[PDB]
Amino acid sequence: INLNQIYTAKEMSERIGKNRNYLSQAYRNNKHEILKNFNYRKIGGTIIFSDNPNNDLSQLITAKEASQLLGKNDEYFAHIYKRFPHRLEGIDHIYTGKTLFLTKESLEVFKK
Ligand SMILES: [Br-]
Ligand SMILES: [Br-]
Ligand SMILES: [Pt+2]
Repeated sequence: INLNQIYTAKEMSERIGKNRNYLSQAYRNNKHEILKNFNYRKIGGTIIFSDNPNNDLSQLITAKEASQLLGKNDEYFAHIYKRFPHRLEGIDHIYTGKTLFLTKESLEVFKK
């Protein structure tokens, strides 16, 4: 997964020249004839898109889920990211749509 190619539905909507709510509308109103052309996935409360068809979005997990998997407070990774960002150097992550995301692989790297 290339985390430089990861956007919210609103940002992806602008990236394809449409109003900010275009993909959110397509999702809410089940316009699959539209949705089928995109690489996207529901991840937590965000619909995440990539303009790269090869990005495996199933690798992306919320920092909240990652925190819970480690047996920590929901805000464990969010807290560390805010105050001590160097701790996530070498750890694949992205903050977008006011949400921190890690990957399945980078969670494993973090544990080591
Ligand atoms: Br916090
Ligand atoms: Br905080
Ligand atoms: Pt905090």
